[PDB]
Amino acid sequence: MISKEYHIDEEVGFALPNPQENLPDFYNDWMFIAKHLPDLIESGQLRERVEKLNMLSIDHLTDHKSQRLARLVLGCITMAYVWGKGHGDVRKVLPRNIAVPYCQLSKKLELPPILVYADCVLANWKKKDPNKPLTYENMDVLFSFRDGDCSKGFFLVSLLVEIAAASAIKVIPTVFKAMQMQERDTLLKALLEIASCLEKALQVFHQIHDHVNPKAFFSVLRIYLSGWKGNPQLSDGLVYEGFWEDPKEFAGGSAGQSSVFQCFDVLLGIQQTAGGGHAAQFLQDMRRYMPPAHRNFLCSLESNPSVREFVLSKGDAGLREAYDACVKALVSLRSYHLQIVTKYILIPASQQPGTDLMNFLKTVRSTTEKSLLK
Ligand SMILES: O=C(Nc1ccc(F)cc1)C1(c2ccc(-c3nc4ccccc4[nH]3)cc2)COC1
Repeated sequence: MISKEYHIDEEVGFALPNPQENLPDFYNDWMFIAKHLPDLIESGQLRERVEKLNMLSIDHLTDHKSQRLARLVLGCITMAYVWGKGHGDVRKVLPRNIAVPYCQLSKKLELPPILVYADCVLANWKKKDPNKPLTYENMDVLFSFRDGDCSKGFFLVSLLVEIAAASAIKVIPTVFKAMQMQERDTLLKALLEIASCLEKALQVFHQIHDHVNPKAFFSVLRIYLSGWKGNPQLSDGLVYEGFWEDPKEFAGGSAGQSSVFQCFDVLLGIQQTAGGGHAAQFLQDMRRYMPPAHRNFLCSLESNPSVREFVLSKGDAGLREAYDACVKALVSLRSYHLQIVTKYILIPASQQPGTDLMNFLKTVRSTTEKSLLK
């Protein structure tokens, strides 16, 4: 079994298990804004409301789940504040009453002060009926940006794919134990189980089409997920008033921030972070946007011996076939992600009166393809 210091759940993997819905009474003003963002943004009172807030201390957020919920709340409020209605009217300064606690909370949890995958996917969910299981139909997001933004579809299908891949994560100890104990059959069985889980996760990914519209995603939700690293809209970055004097650059939300998105490439010796190129640079940089325990987990995978070298060293077709089943499943996940970017970003952008993500993902897939053994 995996160590508890890495904070990986048996059921939900890297996702935050049963995350908190309500902050303590001290932070009701935060929850008031975050709960009614679709109304407050559209009616144009979001920015005024945030500007009229008091600066609240973070010290009454005691346990982890409360601190994580606050990050989700504050993060969503920040993106709403920065982008507004999402028509290129941009706030270059985040006010100190929201900025100081958000940055202090961000420092405490070891994350950048900006909405990340961990917030808006891994912590942004609840069961409807606790007695019923984890499916889209028994689930809901805590927070959304606008009405008809498809944040439920986008975030929950991402979360279900995250949870699907969790079935493989618990096999990882078996993979490393088998190698040190030279248990070839156990290793073979283990790799096949990883491939089966990654095959299943692709099927779970298909739900994206059922619950997300292309035009809605591109025009509405994409803008709210955008950050301010290399963005012309905030050239110099955002100002966190009363915390840093100069503006600071931080990247927006990305599937690259998912620990699952990276960990299997690490496990299988696919050197995605090698090359010296933009893609490798990106994947490495996004480990800082993961929770500390998860970026430590990716580190300990890298520190363990190579599964690829072990398979190659044995002159074993079955082990190679099983290894390739995992590689093949990842290739299918990259290809499918590419189909999503085409449908949800490229085509809606052409209908406007994209590419860097395609090229990024094509490199990621190409590195995965070239790691096949047969
Ligand atoms: O962009 C996504 N989500 C997202 C992005 C930003 C954000 F702030 C919040 C959510 C989508 C997505 C893309 C790739 C994966 C994925 N999981 C993998 C596991 C293993 C290997 C390859 C994987 N790709 C999962 C979800 C959901 O529509 C595309």
